[PDB]
Amino acid sequence: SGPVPSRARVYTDVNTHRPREYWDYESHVVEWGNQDDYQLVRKLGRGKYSEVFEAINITNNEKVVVKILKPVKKKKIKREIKILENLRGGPNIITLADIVKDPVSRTPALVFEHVNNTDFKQLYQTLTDYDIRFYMYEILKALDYCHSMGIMHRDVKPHNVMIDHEHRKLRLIDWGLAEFYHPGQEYNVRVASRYFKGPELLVDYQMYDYSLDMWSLGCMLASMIFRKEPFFHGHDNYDQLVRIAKVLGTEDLYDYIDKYNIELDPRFNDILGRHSRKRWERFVHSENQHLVSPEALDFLDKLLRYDHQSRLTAREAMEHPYFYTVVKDQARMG
Ligand SMILES: COc1cc(/C=N/n2c(SC)nnc2-c2ccccc2)c(Br)cc1O
Ligand code: NA
Repeated sequence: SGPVPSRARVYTDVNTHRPREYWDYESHVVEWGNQDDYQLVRKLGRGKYSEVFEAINITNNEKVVVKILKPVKKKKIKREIKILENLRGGPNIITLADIVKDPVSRTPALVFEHVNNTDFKQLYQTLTDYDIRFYMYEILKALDYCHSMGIMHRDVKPHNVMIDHEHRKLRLIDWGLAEFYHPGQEYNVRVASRYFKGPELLVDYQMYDYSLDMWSLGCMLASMIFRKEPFFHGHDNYDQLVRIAKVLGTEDLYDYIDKYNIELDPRFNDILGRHSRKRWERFVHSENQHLVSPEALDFLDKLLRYDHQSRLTAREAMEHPYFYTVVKDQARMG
């Protein structure tokens, strides 16, 4: 009475059909650049796994971003490097420019192209309906590409989407939680930011796939169009699913649990309670209505589904009428 298995609807066997060297990152041998090409300029941020700096390549005066890794097992480092190398050149995928050994920490430092990212407060006060559709389409191009390349991102969230708005430029960053998809594999559910975790994670269903990313993207869409970031604000992982259930309802949650024969802690049912499915229109107000259309709500509804198998793929999402004006704009002679 374990759960029912699951496999991706699309891109199921991408890695099955590639040479072992493509996905066997433990066998990757790093070739190191020269740290002395780069001078750190300003610390940007501190995380659990890395410290991030703006830097200059002193041989050409170009800005770059350096992520100095905290000490961790080679295998994790090799996984992120391999993924970044595999995906390099893909649409809106951050470009890994170099890999060096930091001369102070003696840990690897990943050197990326620089994105002049627009501060949050400004984007929040100025993004139009069209801007949201455009950037959503550009994220989807990155996700379709990485999924088609056999990789799940597993940390889609606003902080990992860099936007240089004056150049209409976006990059999906932080590939440190990314992993190769292999059908039938049980993955670690301790991925993604609390607020962007899919229901599969929250009920400990380990045989997930690319569709996790599409849940996370739907949480981003709702936060953007309804002007509430994060949209589903739980105080821990259990309460995260409660906050989802208060919107999607408990009927469809229990139908999902039943479909996959998922067992919940009796206390979990308790806090989940019983909730009607709410209309998306309930979240529309005078301060966000300019960003909301029936197309946006129809699209959001097809991303934010309990059942991972029933979510749109990235390519299906790109064909949604919500993006018709973006597709037109981009159909250019050049
Ligand atoms: C953490 O993984 C990554 C971070 C960044 C940059 N991050 N970042 C920037 S890029 C110009 N600007 N602010 C931050 C930032 C990072 C961590 C905490 C706070 C801010 C890049 Br290019 C690639 C990564 O794989
Ligand atoms: Na240096």
